[PDB]
Amino acid sequence: IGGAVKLSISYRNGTLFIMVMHIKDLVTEDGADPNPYVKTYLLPDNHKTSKRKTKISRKTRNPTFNEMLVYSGYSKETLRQRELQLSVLSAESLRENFFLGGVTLPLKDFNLSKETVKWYQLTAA
Repeated sequence: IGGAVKLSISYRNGTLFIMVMHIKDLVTEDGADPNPYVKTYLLPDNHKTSKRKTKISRKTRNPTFNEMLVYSGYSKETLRQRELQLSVLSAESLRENFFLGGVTLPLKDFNLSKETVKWYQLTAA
């Protein structure tokens, strides 16, 4: 577990925008290059509908995604009662997908009237 993810987070027209830009310095226990993708949830997830994820970036510890994850139909009031749970996992075809690191971000901490671009350190459980 290690590394850091750069995100751009904003809100416009009743929609939350999470831009996954890139990740640096992912590590694996056995030293082989992972196949990272990013998955996010908005928690708590009453209806169990909030999974979003990026494409897989293959064979790299420093993936660039520049992908936008979109959450529609939420008011800021509701969002301030949610946390964004971000996971980085390796896509594996011959073994279980495994956890490379994550970060949980209470959305109340953001100024959702502007765009916030920032680096976040990835951690364990």
